[PDB]
Amino acid sequence: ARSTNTFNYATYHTLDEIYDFMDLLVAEHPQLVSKLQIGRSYEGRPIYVLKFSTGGSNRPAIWIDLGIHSREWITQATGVWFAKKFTEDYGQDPSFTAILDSMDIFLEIVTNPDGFAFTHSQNRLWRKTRSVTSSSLCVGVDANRNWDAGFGKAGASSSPCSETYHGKYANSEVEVKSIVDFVKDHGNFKAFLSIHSYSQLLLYPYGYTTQSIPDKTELNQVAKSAVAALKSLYGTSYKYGSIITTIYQASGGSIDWSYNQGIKYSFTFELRDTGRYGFLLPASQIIPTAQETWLGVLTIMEHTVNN
Repeated sequence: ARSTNTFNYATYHTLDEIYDFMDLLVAEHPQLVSKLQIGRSYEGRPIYVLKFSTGGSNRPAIWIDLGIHSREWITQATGVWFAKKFTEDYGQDPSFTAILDSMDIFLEIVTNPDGFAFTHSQNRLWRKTRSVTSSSLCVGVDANRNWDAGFGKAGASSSPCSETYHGKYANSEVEVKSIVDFVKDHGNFKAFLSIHSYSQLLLYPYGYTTQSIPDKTELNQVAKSAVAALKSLYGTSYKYGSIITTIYQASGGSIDWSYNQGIKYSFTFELRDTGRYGFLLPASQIIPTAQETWLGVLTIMEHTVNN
């Protein structure tokens, strides 16, 4: 509340609390972190990214997004913990220090603010954005099906009332298009990570086509290693593989888009648990979840800095 050291990380927060947290963090570490507004949501809420940097101009960067699906509260909660962690570990953790000294990290805690607000205000289990239209009384698009990657292919719904509705056209949702333009304009992203929940999976592309990516052996080995690191803390077991072989066909996904943009290290994490609580994971699981995912992510960043 008054300081990031006083913020309660072991609990779930509303949108305004998370946005206040960002300003506080910026205030305390003006030299490391900045807040950028890359757009406004459908209902007009600002869309913010925190930039963590030790300088340089256009350094190679790491993108991380959380909360694209609003009801996955463990993701926004993990995001706020990561933001604090970066500031704590810079200069104490040799590894993470080496990463920040040469690369920038861009963190989008609440990718879908309108749906997050709605999860607190009206329906805890809403997952889509809140865009509306004409030929339907139904609202919203599944933002992870709106990217320009096999857009409209099998693995998405064409019905507006579906929970997996892909939208009118690729990039129709402003929350997605804001990310697209920002990443394209930067052009120096080397890693793209999207965090969702639940199922305990670490996936790589693709989900829209059975075709194998050419970087399959390396991605798989990085995935393996990351999973091994994650499990190391609490023994949480993840499986890993390409989206389509692992889950099922799904089109218009984030990481398929990023990888096709030339961003090699593109992975999606599906956090705890495996179904016992599902979207409604207990607040007592926030910290342990965050701590173990951090080891997973750090592992991918380390490989990135190195390759």
